[PDB]
Amino acid sequence: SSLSRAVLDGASAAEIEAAPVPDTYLALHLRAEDADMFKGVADKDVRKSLRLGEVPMPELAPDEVLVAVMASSINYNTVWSAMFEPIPTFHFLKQNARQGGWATRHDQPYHVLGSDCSGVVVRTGIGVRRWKPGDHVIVHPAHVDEQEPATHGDGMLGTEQRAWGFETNFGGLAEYGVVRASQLLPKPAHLTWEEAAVSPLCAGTAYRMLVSDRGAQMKQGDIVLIWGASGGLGSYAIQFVKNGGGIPVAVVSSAQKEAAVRALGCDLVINRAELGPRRVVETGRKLAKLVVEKAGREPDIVFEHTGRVTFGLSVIVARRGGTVVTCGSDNRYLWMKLKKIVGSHGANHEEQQATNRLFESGAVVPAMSAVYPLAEAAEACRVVQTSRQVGKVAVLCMAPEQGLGVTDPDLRARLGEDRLNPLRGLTA
Amino acid sequence: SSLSRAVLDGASAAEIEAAPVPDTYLALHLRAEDADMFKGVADKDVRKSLRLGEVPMPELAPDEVLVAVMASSINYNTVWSAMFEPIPTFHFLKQNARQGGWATRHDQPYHVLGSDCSGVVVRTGIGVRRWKPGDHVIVHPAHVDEQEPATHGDGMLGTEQRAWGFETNFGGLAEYGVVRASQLLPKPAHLTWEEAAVSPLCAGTAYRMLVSDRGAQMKQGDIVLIWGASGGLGSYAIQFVKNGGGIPVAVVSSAQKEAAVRALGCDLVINRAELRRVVETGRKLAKLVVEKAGREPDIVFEHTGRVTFGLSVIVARRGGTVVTCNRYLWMKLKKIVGSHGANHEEQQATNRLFESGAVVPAMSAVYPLAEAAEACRVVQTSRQVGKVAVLCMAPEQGLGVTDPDLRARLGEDRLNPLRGLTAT
Amino acid sequence: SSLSRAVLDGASAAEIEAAPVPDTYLALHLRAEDADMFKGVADKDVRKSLRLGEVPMPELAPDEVLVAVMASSINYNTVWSAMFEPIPTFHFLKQNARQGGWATRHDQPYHVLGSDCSGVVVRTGIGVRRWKPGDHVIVHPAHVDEQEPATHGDGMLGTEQRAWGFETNFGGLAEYGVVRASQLLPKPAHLTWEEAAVSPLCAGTAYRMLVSDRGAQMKQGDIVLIWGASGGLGSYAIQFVKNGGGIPVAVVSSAQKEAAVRALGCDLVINRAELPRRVVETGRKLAKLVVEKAGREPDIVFEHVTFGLSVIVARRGGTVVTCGMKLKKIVGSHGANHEEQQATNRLFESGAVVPAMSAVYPLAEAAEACRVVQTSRQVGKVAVLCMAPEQGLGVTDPDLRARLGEDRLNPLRGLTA
Amino acid sequence: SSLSRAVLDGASAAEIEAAPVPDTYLALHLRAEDADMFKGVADKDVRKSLRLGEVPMPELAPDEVLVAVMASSINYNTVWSAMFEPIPTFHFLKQNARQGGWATRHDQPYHVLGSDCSGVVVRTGIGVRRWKPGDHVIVHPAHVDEQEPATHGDGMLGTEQRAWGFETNFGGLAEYGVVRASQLLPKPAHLTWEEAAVSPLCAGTAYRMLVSDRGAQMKQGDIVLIWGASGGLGSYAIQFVKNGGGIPVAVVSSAQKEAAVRALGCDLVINRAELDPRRVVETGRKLAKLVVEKAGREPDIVFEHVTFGLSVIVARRGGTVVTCMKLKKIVGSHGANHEEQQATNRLFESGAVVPAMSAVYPLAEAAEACRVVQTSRQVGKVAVLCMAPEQGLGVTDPDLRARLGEDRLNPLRGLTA
Repeated sequence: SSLSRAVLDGASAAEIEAAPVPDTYLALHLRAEDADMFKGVADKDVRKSLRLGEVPMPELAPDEVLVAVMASSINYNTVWSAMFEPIPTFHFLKQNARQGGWATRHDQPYHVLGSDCSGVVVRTGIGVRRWKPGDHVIVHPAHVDEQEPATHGDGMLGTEQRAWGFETNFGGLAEYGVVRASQLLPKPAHLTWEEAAVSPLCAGTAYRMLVSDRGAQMKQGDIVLIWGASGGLGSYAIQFVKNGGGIPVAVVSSAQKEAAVRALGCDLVINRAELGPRRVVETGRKLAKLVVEKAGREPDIVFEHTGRVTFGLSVIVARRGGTVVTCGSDNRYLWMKLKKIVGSHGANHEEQQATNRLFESGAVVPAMSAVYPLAEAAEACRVVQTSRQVGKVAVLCMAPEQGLGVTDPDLRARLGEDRLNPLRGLTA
Repeated sequence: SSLSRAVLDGASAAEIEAAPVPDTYLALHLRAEDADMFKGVADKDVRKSLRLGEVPMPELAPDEVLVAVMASSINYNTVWSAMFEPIPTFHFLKQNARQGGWATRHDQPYHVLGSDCSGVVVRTGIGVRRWKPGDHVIVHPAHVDEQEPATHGDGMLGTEQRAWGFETNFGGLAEYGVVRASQLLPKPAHLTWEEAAVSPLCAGTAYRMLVSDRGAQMKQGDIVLIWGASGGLGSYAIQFVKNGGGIPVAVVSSAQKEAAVRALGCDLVINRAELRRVVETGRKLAKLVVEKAGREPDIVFEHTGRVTFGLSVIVARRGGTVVTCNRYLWMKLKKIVGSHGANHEEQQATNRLFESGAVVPAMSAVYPLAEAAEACRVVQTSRQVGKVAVLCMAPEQGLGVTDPDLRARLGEDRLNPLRGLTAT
Repeated sequence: SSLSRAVLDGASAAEIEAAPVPDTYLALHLRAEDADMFKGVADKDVRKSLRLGEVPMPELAPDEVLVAVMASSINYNTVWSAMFEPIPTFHFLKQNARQGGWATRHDQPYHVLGSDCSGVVVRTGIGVRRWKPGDHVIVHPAHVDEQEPATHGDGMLGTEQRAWGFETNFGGLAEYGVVRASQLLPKPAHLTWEEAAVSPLCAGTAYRMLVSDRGAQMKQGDIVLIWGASGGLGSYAIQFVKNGGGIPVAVVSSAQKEAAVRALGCDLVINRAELPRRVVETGRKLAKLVVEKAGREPDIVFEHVTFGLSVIVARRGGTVVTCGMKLKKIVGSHGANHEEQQATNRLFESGAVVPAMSAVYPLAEAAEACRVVQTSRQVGKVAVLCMAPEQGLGVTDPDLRARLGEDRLNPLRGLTA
Repeated sequence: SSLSRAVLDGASAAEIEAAPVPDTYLALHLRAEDADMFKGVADKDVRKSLRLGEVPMPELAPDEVLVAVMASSINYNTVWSAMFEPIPTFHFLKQNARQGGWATRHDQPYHVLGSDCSGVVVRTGIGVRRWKPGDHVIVHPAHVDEQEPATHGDGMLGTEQRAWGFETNFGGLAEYGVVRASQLLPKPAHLTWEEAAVSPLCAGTAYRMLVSDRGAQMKQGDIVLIWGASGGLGSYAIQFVKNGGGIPVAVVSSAQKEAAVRALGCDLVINRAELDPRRVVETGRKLAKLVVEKAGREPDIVFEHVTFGLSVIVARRGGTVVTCMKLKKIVGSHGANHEEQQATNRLFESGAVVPAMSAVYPLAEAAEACRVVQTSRQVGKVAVLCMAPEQGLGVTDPDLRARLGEDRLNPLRGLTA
């Protein structure tokens, strides 16, 4: 449209405001009618359920912003949606909508996915403060109710707290996204669109788990065991740990995954191939011995995110008074050794600003390893579904090519293209 | 008006949104042209500056609520405003307005005062969730920007956090108030308008200071020394300390103030009349706390900012906390927490304690809006105990009880321990 | 001994100091050679393994205190010890002794049990400050190494932290106990010997779990779900929740257990009988009932089989404290450090909290006391008389006791499960 | 003596144990008779009060350790003591002794000073665990009562907590020191005696104030304003801030002091020089503007040790002032507990933080070193050799020392103010 052409030309705010908002737009989405299609199936191929096509543009609520999405990224919640697992997302959309008012727009026969993105503001509701058409933004997933009392103690704790594009519609894997003003932050000027896009969900989550006072809250000198360290979450967890003056010990399962974590500066590396009932107890003793060997003590904090076997082990190997922080699901390993387990996901608007400030300074860098065009977004989802990636897989949306969107080139030069892209061209 | 009549009659939501909003309303307020009137004056008599008259009704922003105010209260920020101290509130209003957009409405030649209240919702902006016309509400004063990151970590810490009716316009000492929806909580059903109205600010403030994890965070068994315990803050502080299993020790400056403090179940009472001089007075105070309570205080609760603040620092136990709004600091490893107000989360927690009757209102007097200036003066001259309420649109006392069975179970006497009490 | 008589007649400091220390003392104990006696045995009857007899008086270490034990209590760890489950305690004693030095003494062919007690100091080591013979004390179980850096941030967190009479020898189910000076607090004067001895382990455990900043850290207004509320841990938990202005909700499995919990001031009560993939559904019905009774989902779930249920029912951002896409916390805890035990002791001293004592046996009958706990026939706490010849002794503040009331102090007298 | 000869030549544990303890030792000390000597004197030259001479060797308490001191350092409390200001330390030594028992030894007509040190264990009390003659230690100043409940929640918070060599006798500025075993940590092997000795007091202090959960507790990204950045505290403050991913902003008052701070990796620097309580508000205004220009926002933590009022003003809403308007926290702190000291020691052991040593004096010239600190001529820390006859000794892991490099470990060598 004239609007996308104006955004891509980087036109003035008055030009953007003058260009008309189109009636529909191109979006990676699911269809309600397909919710049951994988009923019998062992391998729920994500490419079978995913559609790319025109969906209707919704009316903007007063506290919402319409964002022309330049790039987005694949997340695991995207893979789960497309699998319809473990409950199809249309159930979440109906729940959302039972609130009434503006929330009823979320209940549609279609669901636009995508929980991250970078882009350009094109419209704001009349209750939106500061943001204007033309502004470069990042969007993080915490879609919350600022009227709820719990939100004012912790953005993540509200009963209405939702993940954008997973439990809400109008997500990022599209030409346009609809978001609350409290999901928006200024784009780090020195990054490309795709670079900026891959961070908010994964880096924010890791930040909450590790740095923030609402998580493990590490300190310099802590030893941190990081499971699945070469993936999206582990890639930022390694970086926050080094930056904080901690000592990361990564667990990987392959030569290539080992190479990825070394690229992020994790030199203490354990290969899962030594080992991974009574065998869980034993394996834990093996693991604990290796951490002491490599780092000097048992870990102070264990970081885990599969929710599989690694969770039980985490509890075993954490030091007495240690903390396990987790995402995804012998009593004496808990109470006898006085340990703590912190269940965490996402991050509130304050934490995401803190995470952003760390990218704005270059203290932390994006974990982008691959870029797919929006026309190939289904295959990028499959690649994440089959664990063929290290770090993050970005998707160009409205951006017609890679390398666009840098508005502080001098800074980018100072920091270094390669420093900024440690995982470029790497896979699993 | 037909709107006020509809509200006062207990009409349906339909009836309320059918009744037109008036273009002016009656409000206790200050005039910009008067900000210099106490230049040179010793007694800055609030009755000289405070005006009661009609003021233009503003347009409602998307996230705002027009509240028909039933009852309000006098707070010390109200007194300070009327004194144009320490800076005229008009400087805060112009700073507010520099944000632009909807904030420009706050910069007027008039300032409608009032920082808490109870009332009935009459209009809501198109971005307001859940609230509807006819809903019984309380308003607390945390007027904050929900778009700011810091707000989602602690409502009080945003750059744009303001005290309603002090750093914003359209406060509660008026027939109507304009509030952000994140200032609203359901009214406790068993309370009258005036009872409900006296708490949010002072009780909220003490909650954050004493109970919340953002303040001193008392535990059962803590000894808490409470300066100026008979006033608005201390009345609620005594309640939170007892409710949580703590041991309150009150400081008062008269027999009638002692009576008020005893009325709230504080039985350990110290009179000021018992007293480099500061260092000596401090050791005297610490001796008395050990006599009465068994150890030095764990937390000291301070709020005049006068001599009590140096003393607090002295008498707090090693590793202790002074909450307020040289070797005694670092050698004894003490903590000072500066605080005021309360965020929307703390205010809800405070509301739930009033809702179950675990704590009760500290209302001691009630004035009609026609006499609100004299009520302000009573507070300025410290002739009150607890809280002074102001009836706004409520035409008499005792209205607004919508849970009479609960009220009767708690005891109307139990709900009003400070009834009829004064400081003189 | 002339020592036991002097203590009982309430003699002087000098008189206790003049009376010699016998070379053996009477003690409830296990034998290392018995460790295998229950092999292939389903009911591990503790009456079969518990011995009552003479054991020799060990040498006193510099930082230790010899306590003439007036009363003790039964705790879960005594039962487990007497079953030799899951590992015999003789393995623990041996691990202790490996330190060398003074720890060597713990490695014995016998094991004197007992983790709480009350009594009278009779000897102090040359490195012990303040305490002198004649002093009335309670003893709590935290036997810690004050040389470890960890101990100086949190007494429970040292690698050498051990439970007295479980992982150490010379426990409190005997006429005397040897403790480290940092296990000692003054006895609440208004209480009898048996009343004071029931609390330290269980009330300190609950204090850390609920009150302390090292646990879930309740505030007034919190809804706290308490599993197994009529037992020893649960009896103090209810009391701390109520005293801190919280709202307790108790789960019980019988009508007499509901009786014990209501005696302690818990008016919101849930029977375990009101009620794979069925864990989630059972979660939903438990959560519905808590909202029905208390008004909201619980802020804290106090757990000690039901761990997974506790995780389901806690609110978003809630806490599950346990002793054996959500935002929940789980805190594993046992014991209490010396600081938390002193804070606990002060709540008993003011009468804000009362002992959970329900029954009393002489030391002659402690194996039966141990069986009662083993078979879950108690509510609250079972006391054992050690050197005290009768109940009712050791009150040294009569006017406070009359004021608080013997009744109020004994809400669980004679009750059973 | 033959003991000191054995220590210096590297004799075995049993050889140390066998060489007798001398009756007197050489110590830097104050005399009680001199306590009025500066009446009406403005410049209380510490070189007039300080004596170096033989003093009697005390009896060793069961929980104590005798240390042959290889090196020590000057601290502000040493200066203050030698000035008898504001109160003669002899008044602390009497208050201490008032506890009785083993504390009586502290009340003497002399007072040996020195609050940190490194050296070699020579004797242990019968209650001391693990340590052996021959072991290389550092000593930190937290002299604490391990029996008091508070110690077990936080080592610094007990009523009996004292500064070694300042509120206790038998300090580090002598050939021997007497310490509690709870003051000892293993010596970082790659360091010299003198390098290891300068850190424990100041580095532990800054650790508590900034890294620990008992102080300001910085996170990566925090902007920290550091007043008087070039001194002993500020030198370690800068290091911890950088190592924790924080952004330090140093305030210095001369170009030489600016040189010291940049040698420690602080790139953001403000000169004091740049300019009623309305004047402190105005000075606050310009300060805050300078921090925003250099760092990007107002400071999250102000590290303060005249400037207190300014620190309160410049802190952000919700910010912290840590010290040794409407929503701010002020944390008073000094020292570090035994746990914080070990965490501090661990960052030295890895090379993450380096000693802040700027100069070395022999014990013979220690009064001169004290005058240097009294007159603020120093940057960082001044070390004193005690039993070590020369510099460069005491490294026992020279491979790590080579990896890290002598210059990296000594960024402030040869510098002054």
